Amino acid sequence: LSVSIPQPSPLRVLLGTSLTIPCYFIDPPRIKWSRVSKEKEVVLLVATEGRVRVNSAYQDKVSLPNYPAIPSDATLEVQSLRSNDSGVYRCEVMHGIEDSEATLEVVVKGIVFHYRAISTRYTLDFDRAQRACLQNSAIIATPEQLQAAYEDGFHQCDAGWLADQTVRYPIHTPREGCYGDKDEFPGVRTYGIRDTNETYDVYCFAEEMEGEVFYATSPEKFTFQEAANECRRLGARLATTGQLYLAWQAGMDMCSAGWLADRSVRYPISKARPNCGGNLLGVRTVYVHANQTGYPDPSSRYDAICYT
Ligand SMILES: *[C@@H]1O[C@H](CO)[C@@H](O)[C@H](O)[C@H]1NC(C)=O
Ligand SMILES: *[C@@H]1O[C@H](CO)[C@@H](O)[C@H](O)[C@H]1NC(C)=O
Ligand SMILES: *[C@@H]1O[C@H](CO)[C@@H](O)[C@H](O)[C@H]1NC(C)=O
Repeated sequence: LSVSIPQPSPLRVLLGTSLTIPCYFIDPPRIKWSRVSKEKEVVLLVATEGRVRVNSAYQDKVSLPNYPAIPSDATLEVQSLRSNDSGVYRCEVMHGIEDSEATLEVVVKGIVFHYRAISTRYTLDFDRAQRACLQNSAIIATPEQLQAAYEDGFHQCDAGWLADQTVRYPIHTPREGCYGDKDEFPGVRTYGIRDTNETYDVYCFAEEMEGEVFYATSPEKFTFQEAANECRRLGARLATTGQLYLAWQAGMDMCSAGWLADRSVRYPISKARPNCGGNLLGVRTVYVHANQTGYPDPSSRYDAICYT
């Protein structure tokens, strides 16, 4: 029997959107969809004789849309794409003693990050929240993107605007003053549709980044103006928050503090990368505190985080 996935290998899809992997087989039967992510492989579903049995974790998430209406079409559909769903998907068709397989890499692009232009909380109406997202090399995040970010581990007890004019915030362990509409249950708390002129923070979605982000330093660091002038001296400019988080997502160790474009300094952190300046290999991390952001005096001395 023959199996084919007619799609170029680096299949790129956005965060929170859907995914369709075409898989067609010829049998001169049982279908299995699995996914290898780094070192872990997860069986997504197994179909046979018209019935599909789906992984419990991927319930209402993966499906075979054209099966069994077209019994020779093992096309897979994956909904609500979190950045975890990246990896190499395997479509394997087996009959009796024969079996064939095909693979396809999926790269879920984009990252959802918080923005608050100054240390003052909740200062952006809907329009100016969108403007802040635009000025930080991003768009205003859709609620699906924020849901995927929460499913990936994002948590911040700060209400922020979204694309659908709603104001939400994700939380895994409910805290005092952070329960919202989910009681003491985890989830993405929402305030519903709000008036276009209510002030909150913003949740932005940074999709892609064509240039590169790097640290420009000096023996005495830089004041903010010196950092901007150092970036401009190298034919570059101070990286925005979206560019910073896109570089940090791509694997660049941006944990060290440095001047960003908006006179702010962020310390990106996660459960996988909780340390800075090194790593503690004999220790695993379960919980990690929310991302920290300082709005230092313009005279403070840091590295420059330039983008080119
Ligand atoms: C920090 O922000 C990044 C990007 O917004 C996110 O992926 C990460 O989960 C955040 N960390 C925490 C602990 O919320
Ligand atoms: C990613 O997905 C795998 C398989 O579903 C799961 O075991 C793992 O905990 C997830 N990790 C993150 C960081 O989302
Ligand atoms: C916002 O707009 C509404 C209706 O357009 C108006 O009544 C209200 O005064 C405005 N400001 C605030 C803070 O709600």
